[PDB]
Amino acid sequence: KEVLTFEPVAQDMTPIIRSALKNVKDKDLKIVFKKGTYKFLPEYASSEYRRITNHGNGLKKIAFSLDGFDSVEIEGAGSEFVFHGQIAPFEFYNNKSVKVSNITIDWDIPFTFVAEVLSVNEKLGYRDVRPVKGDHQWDLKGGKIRFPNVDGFSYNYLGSTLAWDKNEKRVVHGGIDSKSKSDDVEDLGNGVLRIHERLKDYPPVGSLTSSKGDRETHRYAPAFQVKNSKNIVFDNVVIHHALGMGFLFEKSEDIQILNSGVYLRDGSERLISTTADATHFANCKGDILIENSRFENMLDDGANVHGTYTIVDKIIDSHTVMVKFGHFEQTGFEFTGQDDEIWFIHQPNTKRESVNTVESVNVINEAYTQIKFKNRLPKQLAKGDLLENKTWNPTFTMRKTIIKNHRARNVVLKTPLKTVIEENFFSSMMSSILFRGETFFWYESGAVEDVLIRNNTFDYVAYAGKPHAVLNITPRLSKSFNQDEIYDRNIRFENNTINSFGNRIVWADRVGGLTVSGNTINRNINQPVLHPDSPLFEFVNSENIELKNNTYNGKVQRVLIVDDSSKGTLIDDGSIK
Amino acid sequence: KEVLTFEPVAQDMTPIIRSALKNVKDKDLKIVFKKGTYKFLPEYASSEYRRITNHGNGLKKIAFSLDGFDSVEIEGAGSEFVFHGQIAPFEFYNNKSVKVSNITIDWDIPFTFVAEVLSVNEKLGYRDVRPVKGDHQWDLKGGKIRFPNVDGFSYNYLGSTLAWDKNEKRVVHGGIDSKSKSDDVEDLGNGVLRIHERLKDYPPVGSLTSSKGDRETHRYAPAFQVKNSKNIVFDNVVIHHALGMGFLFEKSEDIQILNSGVYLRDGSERLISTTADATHFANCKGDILIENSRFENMLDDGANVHGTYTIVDKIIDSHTVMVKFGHFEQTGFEFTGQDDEIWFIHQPNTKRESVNTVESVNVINEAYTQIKFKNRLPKQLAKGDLLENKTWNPTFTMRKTIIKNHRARNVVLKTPLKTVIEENFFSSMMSSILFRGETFFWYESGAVEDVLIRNNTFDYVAYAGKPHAVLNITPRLSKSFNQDEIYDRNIRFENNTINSFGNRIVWADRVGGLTVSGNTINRNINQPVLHPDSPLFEFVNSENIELKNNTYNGKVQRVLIVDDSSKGTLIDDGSIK
Ligand SMILES: O=S(=O)(O)OC[C@H]1O[C@@H](O)[C@H](O)[C@@H](O)[C@H]1O
Ligand SMILES: O=S(=O)(O)OC[C@H]1O[C@@H](O)[C@H](O)[C@@H](O)[C@H]1O
Ligand SMILES: O=S(=O)(O)OC[C@H]1O[C@@H](O)[C@H](O)[C@@H](O)[C@H]1O
Ligand SMILES: O=S(=O)(O)OC[C@H]1O[C@@H](O)[C@H](O)[C@@H](O)[C@H]1O
Ligand SMILES: O=S(=O)(O)OC[C@H]1O[C@H](O)[C@H](O)[C@@H](O)[C@H]1O
Ligand SMILES: O=S(=O)(O)OC[C@H]1O[C@H](O)[C@H](O)[C@@H](O)[C@H]1O
Ligand SMILES: [Ca+2]
Ligand SMILES: [Ca+2]
Ligand SMILES: [Cl-]
Ligand SMILES: [Cl-]
Ligand SMILES: [Cl-]
Ligand SMILES: [Cl-]
Ligand SMILES: [Cl-]
Ligand SMILES: [Cl-]
Ligand SMILES: [Cl-]
Ligand SMILES: [Cl-]
Ligand SMILES: [Cl-]
Repeated sequence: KEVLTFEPVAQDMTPIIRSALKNVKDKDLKIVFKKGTYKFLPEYASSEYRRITNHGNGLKKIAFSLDGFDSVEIEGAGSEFVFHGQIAPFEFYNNKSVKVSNITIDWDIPFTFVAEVLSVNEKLGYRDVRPVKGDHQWDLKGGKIRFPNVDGFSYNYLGSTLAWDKNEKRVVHGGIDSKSKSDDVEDLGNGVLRIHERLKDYPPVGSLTSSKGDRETHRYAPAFQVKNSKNIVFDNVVIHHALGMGFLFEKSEDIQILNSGVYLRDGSERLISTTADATHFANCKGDILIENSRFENMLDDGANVHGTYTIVDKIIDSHTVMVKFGHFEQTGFEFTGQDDEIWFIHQPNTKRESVNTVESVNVINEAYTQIKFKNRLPKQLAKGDLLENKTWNPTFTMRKTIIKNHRARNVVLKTPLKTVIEENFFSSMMSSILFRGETFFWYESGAVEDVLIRNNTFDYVAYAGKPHAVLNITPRLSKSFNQDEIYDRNIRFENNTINSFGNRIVWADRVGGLTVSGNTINRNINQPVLHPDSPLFEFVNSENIELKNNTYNGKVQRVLIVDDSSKGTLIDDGSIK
Repeated sequence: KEVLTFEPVAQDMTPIIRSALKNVKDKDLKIVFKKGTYKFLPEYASSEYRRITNHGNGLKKIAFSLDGFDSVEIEGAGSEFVFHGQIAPFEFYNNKSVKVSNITIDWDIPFTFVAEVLSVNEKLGYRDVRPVKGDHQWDLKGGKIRFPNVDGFSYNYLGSTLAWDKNEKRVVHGGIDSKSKSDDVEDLGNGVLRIHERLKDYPPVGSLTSSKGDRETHRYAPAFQVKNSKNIVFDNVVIHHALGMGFLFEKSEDIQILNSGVYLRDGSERLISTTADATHFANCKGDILIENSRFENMLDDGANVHGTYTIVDKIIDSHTVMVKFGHFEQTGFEFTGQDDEIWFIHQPNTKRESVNTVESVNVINEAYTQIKFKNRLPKQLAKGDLLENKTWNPTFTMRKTIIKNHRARNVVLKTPLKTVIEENFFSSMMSSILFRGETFFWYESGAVEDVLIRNNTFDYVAYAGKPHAVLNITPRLSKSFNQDEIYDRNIRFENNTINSFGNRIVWADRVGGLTVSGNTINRNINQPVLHPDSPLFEFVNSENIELKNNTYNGKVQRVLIVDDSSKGTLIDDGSIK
């Protein structure tokens, strides 16, 4: 067992870490840092071609690459790690045990453009904005904005842009994503820019807008990528920025994120923490626990636990099928391997039909995978059918955790195994708890079968411009499949408190077995309804729904919309009427 | 020794080759095709991250990847291989012997946009063009041209654009490169498009323009990439298209290109053959022979034999130095290795100062290489000095070859070893025989020391809109170095015939030992002089130049310009007065 110790010796710690990690030989490593501030530049970092699910693949500069250990552990002792430019801070591949603790991650210059809206001229199609300085960086050239200008890198456009409350640093009431692609930007002097372009949705005067650049390059790497690993514990790890997601796990098992978080630095002038998901779990297995953590100000969801749907491309022989990934940021994924159990899904029926066990895999390229199964394939397997990995699904628990003031859904749940969401505090621009099995664009699997959402506080939820709900069960399945079959099952939503401004509470589509019980809804938020006459509850194409012992306080609101087939099995004790 | 034989079995030969080549196990392989037309798609091709000098690195789809053979041979028996989309047709890595023969290479849809210029409006900034159809592909979407729209790929803009003579399929007289970046293209009906943008140089009406797309993605891969191989023979191999160079060799030894070529298919509607260099030799050694070949209609040089200049970044210790690549398409190059001899060049002096021998190499990333030498480094080695690889330089012979009707220089010569250019037919838009050691942008090495250019025919040379010459000796060295030191040496230009229209014959800068003798210049080409009062010969900052027994026939032309220091050692027998 090797033990490496480090101190803040050089202005760029990357070469020192790079050299030490290269000479490691033992399969058990522990790295200790003396409490201090360490800066890492990518210039002299190791570079490898990497495959990163739900990010862009490519050549990456990597600061910490820990591959193949029996156990590897990083003790930050409260240090702060400052990164620079396009770099992947941490990669843990192929480790039988991983622990990182007591560390703060941040960048020296964020990959964002943040500006206060001074005025909007919709008639002439421009807006005037004052860019936030702090440690943001940008300039003008060619009549357009360039940012962040780090190591010679600049985005082409501001890209997808969102309006935030300047004081609360949360998304504005009614906020809608707006794509900025302006070729015409003037310096008006005194630090004011005039951005010429017509927008479908302009930002409100006085708000701060965020921009994270071009869709095709701004998912560079998460702060942590864990691949093919086991027994992973993050403890007192705080992320202030990343060029992608915060904690990303692929094909890994038994994960704990404890007393950790993704949020803004107290007193800073930052608006965005991670530019994508705070936490993300792609085809993991074993157990996942998020406890005592805090996720704020990301530009995407707080958590997404899900697997991959691959698409049957052709049948090779009686035991061998070739599948394809469906979304461009899934290519390069390690879908399966020897001894995995796999579900077959046959058009046009959305359900898991049968199970088989993988004998071997021939990865053809990053898009196509040839899988040979131990048992004969189903006779009805056809091109366009789906494979879902059955082995690589986790149990999932989130408790005593805060998720608020960010862009997107708080919690996105797609595992078929036991899921517990309890004793959390939630506040979400979009839906708070969202279910979306997806075979249309994202190809993310996860018809659920056992989910308990209880004793949480939902405060200020679903204030986006587009319609959302506190609990939103909404699969989006390819038109090659029937659109009215039961998908998710056995969801319980018990004893939560919802502070509301008139938003939807539950929207359920194709759920079989949904209990909404013991909840208190407090219409006590002074903000305007953005979708008039939205019911508290709406159910379409579902079965065995029960409303029980809920309470509504405040100005009246439409309670129920239910279609005829769901009404047939709706138990409703009239708790709210 | 394995022998694989194939026949035109399926619409897509890629899977059959992929599977067969994956199961080869002997170190001696021969692949035989029955004479026919074979088509290869990238969809199911193997994908690997590849490093390709003077191209862009990244994930490549690869049809033939032959790695590590004692001997590998491909016998095409006159077959035609048709490729499709973004694919690398052939890769030969780490092979002790390579032979390819009797094969024609082409694409089903070229990655070019070609159009006849119908009208130009310089006041309003537009041009009307009719796209050539043939097997070109393109459309309009978002108000601009998309091409080639193959497997979902399209360039952003037309990119680097050049005008050609419709009937000769060569660059127009006075042709100049023009960047096309037009956001506004409309269909005027009748197969005519209007391209809105202001150009510094407009194409002439009646000319065909070629466009090859965005600078940053159009160097995808050469038709052939040969890396770390030796004893390589191409014989009767013809290339009609590639997404890059035709024959590219890196760190390879003893190469012959015999009875081969890069040119347009007779009777086709193509204008461009390869979108980059026909042949290219990056830090090869041993001998290179090009004989009885034919290179036409490329969008870059016919041949460039050259090495790499790396830049000293850091002195690590008494024996170890870290260098950096200078041009962005050189990163990932394999600069050196154990037992290589290396030249050191110390600012501000351009000359090779001392030699050392490499003990080991520690590749840090694609930009930075750490080199440990067997002997102590020079005391005066400093950041910004250069290393040149001394071992990896070849002898070079081109004979009985035709190079004409393409964009750029015919032959670019940067090896220090014996070079012979004889009995060829050259016609060139730019300079025909060009010398450019380059430590400013391209970082390409070789001050030459022994070059013989004799018994060639130069017919219609240097008709570009910018000034060039039949023989052009023009280093381009960083301002960190003295700008008036002798660089190239011992160049002889003997017994050639030049049909001229008034162009320069010799422009020489910083040569020591130049002989121009026995040449016949016939002013017999009916084309306008574009650079008036250009002398036949011009020498600056050179030594030991001799004009001897030359003859000029036709309308009078200024003969000589020479600075005072070159005049001091110029021998001129007045044969051209
Ligand atoms: O993101 S991954 O592609 O899985 O990275 C792991 C791989 O990195 C690649 O760059 C290497 O060439 C492979 O040997 C392998 O180690
Ligand atoms: O990550 S994004 O760039 O916003 O993805 C864009 C996509 O969003 C999806 O919800 C739509 O179904 C797609 O048709 C596409 O518009
Ligand atoms: O262009 S090169 O980088 O030299 O290619 C050779 C390499 O390809 C990479 O994709 C592999 O991970 C390496 O194992 C090696 O095979
Ligand atoms: O082939 S290209 O890469 O588009 O050429 C662009 C380059 O041309 C060179 O001659 C210039 O000196 C460089 O400064 C650079 O602009
Ligand atoms: O189908 S979903 O509506 O849940 O969207 C899936 C999508 O959610 C987030 O945008 C992530 O950043 C993406 O990588 C992807 O997981
Ligand atoms: O310094 S030079 O003027 O000879 O230019 C070097 C340059 O020449 C061609 O453009 C090649 O395609 C490039 O890869 C590069 O070799
Ligand atoms: Ca990816
Ligand atoms: Ca390259
Ligand atoms: Cl190292
Ligand atoms: Cl900077
Ligand atoms: Cl920010
Ligand atoms: Cl692929
Ligand atoms: Cl219904
Ligand atoms: Cl295969
Ligand atoms: Cl196509
Ligand atoms: Cl063409
Ligand atoms: Cl690099």
